[PDB]
Amino acid sequence: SVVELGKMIIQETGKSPFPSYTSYGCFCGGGERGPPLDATDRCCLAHSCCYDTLPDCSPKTDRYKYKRENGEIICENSTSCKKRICECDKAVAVCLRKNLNTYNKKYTYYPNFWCKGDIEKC
Repeated sequence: SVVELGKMIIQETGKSPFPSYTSYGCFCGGGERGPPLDATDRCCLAHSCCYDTLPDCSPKTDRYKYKRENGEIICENSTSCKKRICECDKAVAVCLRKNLNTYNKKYTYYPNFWCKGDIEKC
């Protein structure tokens, strides 16, 4: 859920989802219209695409457990939805970290109605 996702994001990037990523570019916090503004925005695109393969779940409200062994995020659940959502969050947390050097503060609050390209799908 939002709790664990934020925990991962904070641990990987040093930034809090709000307000650093909740409205970033065209895809962070939600969005289907692109193109992505940069690598960070693409991480979010991938994250929503991930959540989209979880129709039987509630990604933002279903809690889950995870630990960190040898520095890596390890999703501890076997329970279907919990394990899947966790893998989706781990992926975005690490992606944002990998692309942290291009994070642009001018994109933090990018208007969503300024995103008028095609639907990226994934």
